[PDB]
Amino acid sequence: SVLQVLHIPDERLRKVAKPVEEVNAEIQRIVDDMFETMYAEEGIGLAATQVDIHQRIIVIDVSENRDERLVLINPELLEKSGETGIEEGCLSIPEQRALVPRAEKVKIRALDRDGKPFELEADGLLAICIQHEMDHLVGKLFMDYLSPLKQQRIRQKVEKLDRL
Ligand SMILES: [Zn+2]
Repeated sequence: SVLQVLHIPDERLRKVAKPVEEVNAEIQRIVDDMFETMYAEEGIGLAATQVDIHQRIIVIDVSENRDERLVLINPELLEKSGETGIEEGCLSIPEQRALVPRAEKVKIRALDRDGKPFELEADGLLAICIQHEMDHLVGKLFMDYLSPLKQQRIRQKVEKLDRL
């Protein structure tokens, strides 16, 4: 069911997620509830923190359709390398796009929604995306890598839309 995605001025967005002790049916309900909200909100990746569930659960799908669903439960960063930047956005940060320093390649390990351990070697957009989401699980926002002046402007610009 489409859940409410928290927007910028919200401390809940700055909460560090607590691990999934056991991926059970309830967890799998969540995973699915997320993918719906991501598709509804028309996003490419979403972290549990943005919908208030404070656990290390991340859903992604960088494919054109709804084909390649990617589930990251308890992700662990194994490697990084290189640097790149995309003018990226966030569903919790309405309409504000910005370039941010990111790794070029990244190697992770996590559990799928079945609870099985897997390993990924994302590069390119998928890398940029996994990195962006994982930050969420530690309450870290992309706008955090900006100058205080820009954070102010962003935050400020976003608020007006929220009252509208
Ligand atoms: Zn985001």
